Amino acid sequence: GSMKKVEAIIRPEKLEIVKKALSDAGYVGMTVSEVKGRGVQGGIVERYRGREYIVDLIPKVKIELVVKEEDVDNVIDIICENARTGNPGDGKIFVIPVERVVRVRTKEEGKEALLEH
Amino acid sequence: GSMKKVEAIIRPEKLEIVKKALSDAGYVGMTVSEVKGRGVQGGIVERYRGREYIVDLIPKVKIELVVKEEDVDNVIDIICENARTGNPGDGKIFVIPVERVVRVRTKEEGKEALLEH
Amino acid sequence: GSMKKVEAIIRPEKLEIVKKALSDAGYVGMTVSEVKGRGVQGGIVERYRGREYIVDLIPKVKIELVVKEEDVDNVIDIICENARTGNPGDGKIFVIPVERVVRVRTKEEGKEALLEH
Ligand SMILES: Nc1ncnc2c1ncn2[C@@H]1O[C@H](COP(=O)(O)OP(=O)(O)OP(=O)(O)O)[C@@H](O)[C@H]1O
Ligand SMILES: Nc1ncnc2c1ncn2[C@@H]1O[C@H](COP(=O)(O)OP(=O)(O)OP(=O)(O)O)[C@@H](O)[C@H]1O
Ligand SMILES: Nc1ncnc2c1ncn2[C@@H]1O[C@H](COP(=O)(O)OP(=O)(O)OP(=O)(O)O)[C@@H](O)[C@H]1O
Ligand SMILES: [Cl-]
Ligand SMILES: [Cl-]
Ligand SMILES: [Cl-]
Ligand SMILES: [Cl-]
Ligand SMILES: [Mg+2]
Ligand SMILES: [Mg+2]
Ligand SMILES: [Mg+2]
Repeated sequence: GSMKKVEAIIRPEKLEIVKKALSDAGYVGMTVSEVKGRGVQGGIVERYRGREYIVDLIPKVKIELVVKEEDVDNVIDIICENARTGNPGDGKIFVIPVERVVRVRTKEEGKEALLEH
Repeated sequence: GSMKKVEAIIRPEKLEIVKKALSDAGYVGMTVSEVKGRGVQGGIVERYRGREYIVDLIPKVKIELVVKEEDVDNVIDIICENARTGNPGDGKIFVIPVERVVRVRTKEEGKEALLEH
Repeated sequence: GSMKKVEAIIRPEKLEIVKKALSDAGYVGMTVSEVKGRGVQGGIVERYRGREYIVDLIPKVKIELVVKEEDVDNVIDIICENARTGNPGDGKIFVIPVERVVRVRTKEEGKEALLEH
């Protein structure tokens, strides 16, 4: 059993609901960073606070959740269901392998470093 | 696949040139974060906005681009050519495996999640 | 052999002592970011500046160091020794594979891109 990092870039105003939904499902641990970004070119022009970010990078938030591999699909599904709005700019999710996890306080590793105690 | 995350740490004043050159080559999707860092020991001491940084962490920008593996060399070439100044502190690039990519709005995955409209 | 990213999330007040202990041991290259986070549910409720945090995320610092795989254990040891306090919230470390490293100034790839010249 391996571990994975789910790295989701989502709208800043979706952070609270996504983190509630993840938490309600038992995926509590997460790290969040303020970022700016753009997605693919073309199609409907992205709007943020009232029509149009044609050239500049748009505020987003990055959520990183390290989970057991078997939980990745669950986590992605919860993020997409709760983050989406139907407009361009809703977000993108990347899954990255994590070879080791260590809890700083105790030097526990692996599965136990991810478990409620 | 496969997909890769190109994570480049560059000078803050090189964001605009690098973003434009990447865009002009088709690499539009990107996530940008403000960071501070140090590189290897040695090199002329870095100044930044008038202040010398003999020991302290220096402002940088992190750019993250998830791309098809076959595009990584092109992305690297573009970043190096446009980010460089010839002085120590120009940056460093890390290539990290990505096992899955999902577009939030549509649940599209893989190559389709990187494709332009 | 291979290269790894050590991604450590620690308390903001521990940045100074942890970075100095790393650089004293030769692990000078690092990228630092401001983040917020939470760990696992249960047990003692995390406190920060005089209040409990449960729904709300707590300020942390992320330190990213790309090192040789054979340096990871020592890096993790230094971080844990210096970052720990024994209270909930001390931190978590993730080890992520890095397939390629490139120095922007020179285009050097691999082992040399982590070394003083
Ligand atoms: N290939 C990528 N690499 C890195 N970050 C990306 C990439 N694609 C998107 N992002 C990040 O995700 C954010 C949201 O992207 P966005 O929702 O516009 O994706 P999209 O692929 O254009 O899909 P949509 O058509 O739904 O907009 C961007 O602002 C950026 O921060
Ligand atoms: N091994 C590393 N791990 C994490 N981040 C690093 C590492 N090396 C460099 N960085 C980041 O890249 C930034 C730029 O590094 P820098 O350009 O000084 O690299 P260098 O290896 O010292 O090459 P140069 O000789 O051109 O200075 C740093 O300030 C830091 O943010
Ligand atoms: N599974 C995870 N995924 C992503 N980030 C995490 C995860 N768990 C913890 N973090 C990050 O590490 C920080 C510190 O977590 P914390 O020290 O509370 O871990 P813990 O597992 O609850 O251990 P402790 O019992 O020692 O508190 C969090 O605020 C968050 O930034
Ligand atoms: Cl000291
Ligand atoms: Cl290890
Ligand atoms: Cl990563
Ligand atoms: Cl280095
Ligand atoms: Mg888009
Ligand atoms: Mg340097
Ligand atoms: Mg905790």
